[PDB]
Amino acid sequence: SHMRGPNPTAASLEASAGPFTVRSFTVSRPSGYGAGTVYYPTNAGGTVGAIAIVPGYTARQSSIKWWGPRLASHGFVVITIDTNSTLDQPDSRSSQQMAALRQVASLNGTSSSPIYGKVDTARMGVMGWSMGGGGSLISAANNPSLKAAAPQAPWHSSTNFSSVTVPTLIFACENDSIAPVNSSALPIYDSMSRNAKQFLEINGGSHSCANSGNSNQALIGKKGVAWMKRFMDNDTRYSTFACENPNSTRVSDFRTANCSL
Repeated sequence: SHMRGPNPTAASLEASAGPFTVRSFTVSRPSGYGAGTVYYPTNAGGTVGAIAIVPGYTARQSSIKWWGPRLASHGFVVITIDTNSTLDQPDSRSSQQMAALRQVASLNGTSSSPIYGKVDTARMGVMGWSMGGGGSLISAANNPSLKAAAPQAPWHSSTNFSSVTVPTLIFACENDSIAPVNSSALPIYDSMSRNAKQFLEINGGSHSCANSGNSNQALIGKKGVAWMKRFMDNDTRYSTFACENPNSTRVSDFRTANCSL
């Protein structure tokens, strides 16, 4: 286990900001992806894990940026990327997501970089929106040593992610008409039999229901932070919040499996 920070509460995880000061920078020379912004804790008190976040088709860091400080303020290094092309497909997005985790591990060794020695490069996670969510699930299938995945409103050309052993939380948006839940997020969820998994559907949500500026940053943030802390840090203080079925009119559907209390 890698327990950092105080015992969480629902209200503290629903807050905009965790207990650590977040600083960030723009990656000078991106290696294998378009552009990156690294968010990191100054305060942590030990090495933190790293999470790479990828947007959807046509989209940029703006769509996913709110996760940077939301996670980093709880004890993570977060890299948000722009892809080489805004029109990159999920497999390319997965390659670039893993290239961003690689460059974070490089900057962990770069005496100049503000994140030298801050990363347990053995503790990494993947997130992303739509085709960047499908790319997160491809990253998890290809790299089972990843500790967690938390894609939002995912889309891929195949819904069969049966090889995934990585603890996977899928944020779904009930009224998604871009990647509908019944043909995308739910079949993807249903395919995984080998892992801790969870499915959280946002009541009334459009395809952007987990993007920067959304009307559920309390609940969605609580669940992303809790899932990453539980599985990236093996922090069982977070089992209650990671496995909980939220009592919320904001949630239209909840499913979970292999999520031990």
